[PDB]
Amino acid sequence: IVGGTASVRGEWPWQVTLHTTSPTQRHLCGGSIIGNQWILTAAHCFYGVESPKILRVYSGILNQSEIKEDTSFFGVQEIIIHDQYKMAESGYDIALLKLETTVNYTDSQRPISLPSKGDRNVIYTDCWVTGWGYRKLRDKIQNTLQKAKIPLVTNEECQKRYRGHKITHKMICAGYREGGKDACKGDSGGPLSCKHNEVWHLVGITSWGEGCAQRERPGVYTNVVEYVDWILEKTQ
Ligand SMILES: [O-][n+]1cc(-c2c(-n3cnnn3)ccc(Cl)c2F)ccc1[C@@H](CC1CC1)n1cc(-c2c(F)cncc2Cl)cn1
Repeated sequence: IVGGTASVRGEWPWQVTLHTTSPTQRHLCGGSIIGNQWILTAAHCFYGVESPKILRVYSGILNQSEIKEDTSFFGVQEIIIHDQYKMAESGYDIALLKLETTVNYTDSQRPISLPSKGDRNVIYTDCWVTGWGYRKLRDKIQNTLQKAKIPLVTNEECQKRYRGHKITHKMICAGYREGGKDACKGDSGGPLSCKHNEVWHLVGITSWGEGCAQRERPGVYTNVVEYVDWILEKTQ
């Protein structure tokens, strides 16, 4: 996260850190708890992941340094990538992780709601991006989960900033015209979380952008409301 600040324990309890263990253990992507056995993340995360065997899902983590050899994690039973996914910039950047067992929800590990049926024309004005990613283009993965408030951009404006890409209704963009706050390397797969009527909704999945927090180059997120039917089909 560029231009963000440290979170405190329990502040984003749907946020998980997805680790790979091949050839060594490290943070790979963010993700969001959406059900007791379900994580929503980005399809692009699994480029070069040979199978679910090497994945570990950690919940309730504030600092990456908390994770040691006896820290409990969830195994991944299945990776479900959208059938039309080809590359992040061309959309369909969405994946479900089915966990091997059910998360018991606690103060540190909680689900986030999907965008609600009948909220298609809500204007979300309280949106946040969170993650352990770089604070700038050439940086490092952060120990403490970071947060930043970022405004949504219309798809019309976003397309004008990305005339070499097809910005579709299945994407949502977010960023300041002057730049300075954005996701960056290591944040992808995590949530764009928006609060409406004091309930948090998983509005976006951190996906791609040109650079990090550059002027007039918003971050691009998978528009989760356009995939609710797909999510419900796979999770039922
Ligand atoms: O995370 N992430 C974020 C953006 C992004 C950008 N960026 C544009 N240029 N950089 N970021 C801008 C806006 C938005 Cl919304 C974005 F989602 C683009 C790509 C990525 C991911 C893909 C990769 C998982 C498949 N990634 C993670 C690392 C990485 C690393 F480098 C060092 N150690 C550990 C890690 Cl996991 C590198 N890439």
